[PDB]
Amino acid sequence: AQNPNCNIMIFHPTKEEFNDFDKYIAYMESQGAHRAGLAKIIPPKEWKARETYDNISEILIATPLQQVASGRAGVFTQYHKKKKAMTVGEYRHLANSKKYQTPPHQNFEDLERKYWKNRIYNSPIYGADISGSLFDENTKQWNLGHLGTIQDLLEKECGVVIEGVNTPYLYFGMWKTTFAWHTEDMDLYSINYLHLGEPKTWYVVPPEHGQRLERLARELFPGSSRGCGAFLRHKVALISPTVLKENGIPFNRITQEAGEFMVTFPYGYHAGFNHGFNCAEAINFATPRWIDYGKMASQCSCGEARVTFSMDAFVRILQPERYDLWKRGQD
Ligand SMILES: O=C(O)CNC(=O)C(=O)O
Ligand code: NI
Ligand SMILES: [Zn+2]
Repeated sequence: AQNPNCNIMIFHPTKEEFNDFDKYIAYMESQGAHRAGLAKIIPPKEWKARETYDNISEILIATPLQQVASGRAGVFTQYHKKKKAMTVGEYRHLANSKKYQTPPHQNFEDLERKYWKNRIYNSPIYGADISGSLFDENTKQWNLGHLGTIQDLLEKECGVVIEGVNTPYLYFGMWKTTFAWHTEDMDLYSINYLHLGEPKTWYVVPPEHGQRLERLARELFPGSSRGCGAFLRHKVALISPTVLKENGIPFNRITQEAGEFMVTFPYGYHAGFNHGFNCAEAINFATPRWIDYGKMASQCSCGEARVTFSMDAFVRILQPERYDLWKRGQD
């Protein structure tokens, strides 16, 4: 078996290899990449997402989110407080202000130490889940707005025709902005391109060990666990690498820099944080190997994990026994 220790693999496709997206995902998996839950893909030197980012300040962040933490430094939840709308230009200025800017630091490791020591004492503001794309329409390779759709994948694999669309989302981050431990909706893949700015550090649990993380989460957030059997779908819980190590949870970490793609694989739990002002684009996607994961994905029915209407068809077709209960949670 390839990659038995479930290490995060890094790929350097040639421009020829970068033509066929599906084929390269399958190639990465043939090398065991999926066992980590996360892979990095560095595009060939000839590739670019767009000409410049010189004209993006007028994008609107309609609902910036202030991420307010509760708990202890290594075990906390965060809730999102809605703030007034601001442009990306205004957001960038805010990110770079004395209140929110990245502190002096020696290297990525020093900054990581500072993040886990001090995150809970600040409330950074995130621009998340903004529908849109920053890929040039003429970018033909790994353009996250031009991928084959999950609906078409399901149709190709299972013969079912369903409603729904899936399009990319933009994320504007600043120092300490945080993404909580989660897998994707329906345990889909995700792909994330860091367009511009400071890095993003990722933590990931191998899919074959995801239930170990779930069991620890239930112990660490006991009230949340009683409220919902799948409460990590609420995307509010953080657990530090120190606490993961203390509890023997297998995981890996890696830092993504501007110009790099990350792919998360079905049922690969991940979390992380931004180093400073940046902009990422991400979208969910599927492959034939995903279908089994979609069938088995655990659902939140408590009402906290409201999702896109695109997910209705996924649950309806792949999980008909769970559909009624889940739909009650969505309404
Ligand atoms: O970048 C972020 O804030 C969160 N991204 C993801 O969880 C992802 O790409 O799957
Ligand atoms: Ni994700
Ligand atoms: Zn729930």
